[PDB]
Amino acid sequence: EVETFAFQAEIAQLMSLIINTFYSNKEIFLRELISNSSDALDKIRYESLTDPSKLDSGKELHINLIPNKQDRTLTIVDTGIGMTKADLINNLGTIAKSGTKAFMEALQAGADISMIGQFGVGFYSAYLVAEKVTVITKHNDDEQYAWESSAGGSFTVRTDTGEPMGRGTKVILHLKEDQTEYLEERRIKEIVKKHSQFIGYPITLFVEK
Ligand SMILES: CCCN(C)S(=O)(=O)c1cc(-c2n[nH]c(=O)n2-c2ccccc2F)c(O)cc1O
Repeated sequence: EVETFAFQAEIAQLMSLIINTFYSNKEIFLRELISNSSDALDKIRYESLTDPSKLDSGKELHINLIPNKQDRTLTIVDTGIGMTKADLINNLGTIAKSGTKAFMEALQAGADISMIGQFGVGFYSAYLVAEKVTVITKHNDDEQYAWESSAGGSFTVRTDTGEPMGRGTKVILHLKEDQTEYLEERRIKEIVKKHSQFIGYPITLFVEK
């Protein structure tokens, strides 16, 4: 069963700003999502130092980048801590409130959209390139869930029926028709090169056959 929720007013406002502002430096989305994946990997690695059984769901700690030209999707997979149902519906939105409000105030004061990460709301930059975002996630303490939004003020959460992922998060970006450059190997490599040194986990780019 699928449940539909409204985004918090400030998040809905930020999403409409990101979608409707003319902004050509769209490549920032990839650095933001990789940074988030790295933070989720730090979380599970840290927890595993006091409880090694936290890695029973998978010991490999990495990030995979999977472009798919046929489906027009860019998938970012990590084996981080994952997210609970409470994270998806409430708690991430609550933690984001101050940063979202502060980021929109900064933008009105002439700040650049590339500053989004400095406000802890980097995820929403995915809407610069994606018409729809699907997030499949699995936390040790909960079931596997699918979160999805095409913006427009709402998102859905459902228990995922698909392939079990063990632990971690898969972000599926359904790219806008004019944003297919982010499916090119050379383009992905170029973007990641301005970021991989700060990432303490292997980033593997899957080459299409
Ligand atoms: C509903 C959208 C969720 N995203 C796709 S996300 O927030 O960008 C994002 C989240 C995680 C994630 N898993 N576990 C966890 O704690 N995090 C996390 C990391 C950083 C900040 C807040 C967070 F919860 C991830 O592994 C990759 C992501 O792209």
